[PDB]
Amino acid sequence: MIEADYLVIGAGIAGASTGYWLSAHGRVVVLEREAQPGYHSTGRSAAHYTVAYGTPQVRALTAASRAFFDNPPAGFCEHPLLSPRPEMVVDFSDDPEELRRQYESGKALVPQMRLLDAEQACSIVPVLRRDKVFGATYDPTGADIDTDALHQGYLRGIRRNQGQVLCNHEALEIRRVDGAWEVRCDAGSYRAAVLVNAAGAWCDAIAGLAGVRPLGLQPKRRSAFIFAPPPGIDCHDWPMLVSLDESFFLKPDAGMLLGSPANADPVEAHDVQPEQLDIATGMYLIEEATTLTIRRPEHTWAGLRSFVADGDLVAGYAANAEGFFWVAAQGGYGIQTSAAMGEASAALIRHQPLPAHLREHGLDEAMLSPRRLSP
Ligand SMILES: Cc1cc2c(cc1C)N(C(=O)/C=C/CNC(=N)N)c1c([nH]c(=O)[nH]c1=O)N2C[C@H](O)[C@H](O)[C@H](O)COP(=O)(O)OP(=O)(O)OC[C@H]1O[C@@H](n2cnc3c(N)ncnc32)[C@H](O)[C@@H]1O
Repeated sequence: MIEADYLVIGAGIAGASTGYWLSAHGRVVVLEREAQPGYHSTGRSAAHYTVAYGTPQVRALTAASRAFFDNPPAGFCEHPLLSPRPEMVVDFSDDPEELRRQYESGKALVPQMRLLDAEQACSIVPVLRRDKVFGATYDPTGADIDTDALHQGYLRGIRRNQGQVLCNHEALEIRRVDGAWEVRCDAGSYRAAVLVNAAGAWCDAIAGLAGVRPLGLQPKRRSAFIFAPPPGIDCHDWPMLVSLDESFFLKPDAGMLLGSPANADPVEAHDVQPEQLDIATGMYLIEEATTLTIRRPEHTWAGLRSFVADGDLVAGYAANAEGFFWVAAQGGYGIQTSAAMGEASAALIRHQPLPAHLREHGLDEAMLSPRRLSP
């Protein structure tokens, strides 16, 4: 039996970021089912940072994370966590009212957002089919995230603060015993006053083991693939390209191109595989919008983006289940919100107010709380 101050289930970006901030204040033990910590959604993302994306709460958490990403503590990482990658959202269907709505809402949050005409969009990504382009928004502040450096920075930080990150430690039974949570794994048992449920698509499964009413979390499959660009064109500086209805996205990645149909097909929590239909649809949509020819993709995969009803993230104690803390519903935003989520969740776990720099971005405890959800 191992005793901790904070017992975290899940070592993805959610558990790693929360554990990182908690580890300055007490003993953190993170239990991870897989042999490695980033095998599920945290290892499967498009690795992009976009402020004007998601609900208002998501946008606030994303904006509030930028300070840490651009200036992490000494020793956190060897190289920058972000690299410049503007986002261009292109209207391919002739919907000027929607284009203007997105421009105005994005510009209110990102003053440098621009409205482009068709020629300006085609200048930036020359493979766009000019006949299909009706304008675009352009966000000069988008960035690519070095997700492995970020994730490993969080995990190493836990260990440097005398915490533990224990892989091959699936939580199998969870019980509140004598004022603390006790978790049984095949490889040992663990006890702590606080159980941090950071289990990704499995958060409601963890609540089920504990007898705690679940959130209603819905995992949703998104597939993606990498393909070769034509050898005679330099796409390495292209922005992240998205269609106005998020029917697809396309971004450069290590001399290749990363594409996706940006799907959200509801599925159960599992080790999700790409569906051939997902890949075919993404290929079709990119070829409809651009002059690219996509041969058989070099690599395809899928991951889970998990949401509650309102599309917002969840960080808070469960009502009437003392010490059970949700860090859940990261949706399509878990990487880009992770610094603010980790800092906010650690403060709330410790029953402290949210730090000033988070409240100034317009975050409060209530809009993170799970109590907002079910009747
Ligand atoms: C698939 C995917 C996902 C994303 C994306 C793409 C694709 C293709 N991107 C986008 O399309 C962006 C579109 C932009 N579009 C417009 N601009 N217009 C994206 C992104 N996000 C982000 O910011 N930027 C991105 O660019 N996403 C989302 C992030 O992928 C996601 O939100 C976080 O990764 C979630 O992280 P979590 O930490 O919640 O989840 P987890 O990594 O699965 O970890 C849980 C751990 O619990 C363990 N576990 C379970 N049960 C137990 C147990 N019993 N015992 C012990 N351990 C247990 C489990 O084994 C696992 O290890």
